[PDB]
Amino acid sequence: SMKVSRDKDGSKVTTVVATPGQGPDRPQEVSYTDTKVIGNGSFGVVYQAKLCDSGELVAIKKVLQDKRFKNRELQIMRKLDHCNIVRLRYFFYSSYLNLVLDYVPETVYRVARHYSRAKQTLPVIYVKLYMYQLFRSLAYIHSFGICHRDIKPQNLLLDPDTAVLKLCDFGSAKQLVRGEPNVSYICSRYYRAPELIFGATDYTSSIDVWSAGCVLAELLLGQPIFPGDSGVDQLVEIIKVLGTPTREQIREMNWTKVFRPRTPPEAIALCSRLLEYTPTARLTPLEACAHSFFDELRDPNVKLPNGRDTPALFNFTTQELSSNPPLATILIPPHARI
Repeated sequence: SMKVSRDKDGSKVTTVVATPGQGPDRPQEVSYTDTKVIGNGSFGVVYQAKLCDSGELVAIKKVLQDKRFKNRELQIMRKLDHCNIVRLRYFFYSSYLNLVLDYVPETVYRVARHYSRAKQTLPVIYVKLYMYQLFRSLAYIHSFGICHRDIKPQNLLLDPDTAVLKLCDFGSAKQLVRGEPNVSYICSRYYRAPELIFGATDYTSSIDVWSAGCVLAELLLGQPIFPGDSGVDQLVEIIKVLGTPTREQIREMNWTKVFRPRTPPEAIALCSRLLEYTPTARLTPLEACAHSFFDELRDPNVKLPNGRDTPALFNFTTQELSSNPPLATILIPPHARI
């Protein structure tokens, strides 16, 4: 269980025995301090803390664990190991369930909002950096047949200096199996795919791609691209830009004057190949990554305005490239093969 002592210069210490996020079940003594109720999601409470030894800042999502069954989020995160997904350091139980995750102060939402308020705009380099990493994180979890289902600016954590992004909050994630139906009320408003809006229950993990296209379009526009208090409204906006859907386009369900001027035409192109009525016509995460819009990232001389180097972007895995191995001829740039 957990033991809470107070030593080392007036400071409350919580000690508990938890289980490694990944790896073989081999319990350990984890001691943290400075626990502050930073977040209050819905399913439970989100705590922020400091590990006594490394001093690293972790996050603890305490949700009401039940014995009636396994915890899908825990299960899903228990099998994810990717440089673009929040890391599950440990997990343990309290009288209910606790998820000790990496802590990341900034989010795409907060950054995009900052610039949007200052009537300014984020340098495309970041747009490319962030979107790329998200597409990679999607190719990874998709490779396991897992759909996030709640891709939104707020679930995109990012380190301000390194510029590395990490997808978080898998509380809505589910492995999708053809044949099996799924609730169609799991996505965020401004990022729900038309199918979700049409109440389809046979949607594919490509709804994550639609959302991503929405994040991208939002980053370029300074505001959401398909807002609306209701579905009807949302569809209006979707139609205003994509055009009225054809009968086929619908069955499958269930630009140049949109973005500000002087805005790269590669970015506008990608958006269009991501936001398609036909779910099966949208690019796949790997195809999104190999889009020309991300060519700068492939350049060998590219760096952050910062002067620092870009985070790893080419250390792909067989797991990652499985959807289409041959895409590596574009994905992994020459200099990376030296």
